[PDB]
Amino acid sequence: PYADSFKEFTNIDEARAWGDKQFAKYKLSSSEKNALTIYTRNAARINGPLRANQGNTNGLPADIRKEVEQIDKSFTKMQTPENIILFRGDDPGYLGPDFENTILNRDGTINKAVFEQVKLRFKGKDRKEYGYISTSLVNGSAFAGRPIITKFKVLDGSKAGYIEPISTFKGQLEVLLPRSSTYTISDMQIAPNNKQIIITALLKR
Repeated sequence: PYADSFKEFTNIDEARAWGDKQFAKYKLSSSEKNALTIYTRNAARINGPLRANQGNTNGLPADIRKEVEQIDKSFTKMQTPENIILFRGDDPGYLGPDFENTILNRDGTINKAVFEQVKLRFKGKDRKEYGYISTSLVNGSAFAGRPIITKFKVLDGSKAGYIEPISTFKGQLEVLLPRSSTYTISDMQIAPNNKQIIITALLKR
């Protein structure tokens, strides 16, 4: 199914219109919207505890737990209506402590010998993320200077919500993926500019 087509938005306005139309169709509850807004204000407040507890909600402080329950509930309403590509920018920390401080050369270029170790470790393997995954419909300026760009191939019907309208931030075309999402890193490449790693991820539906 990952060999099928995936819509990749490049036009900020077509993207914003499509997403705005999707968001209206979800009919989220006031409580779901509130929880999503809280998530956008400080995602790490929720993702951090999720990661520490490997998705075990019993280990979250009560307020965080309740917020996670509402966001999870919000996903019963949010699915993508078509195969789509979602983009995400990440810092080296995404690759783990073994690579966090070694993947970039002092000038910001990708350390090639280290990249080879990164590929070995991750390429062709599944990765499970315990926090929610924030993405964008567009590979925009919001990702300026991020050394890692992931392009997720998300299949029609997969839980995913265009949440940009209720975000505390602007012009980001934000799409959220459920917590405990699994994806296959199908490829990893160094960008032509030599300052970014591009990850091709196949999101498990």
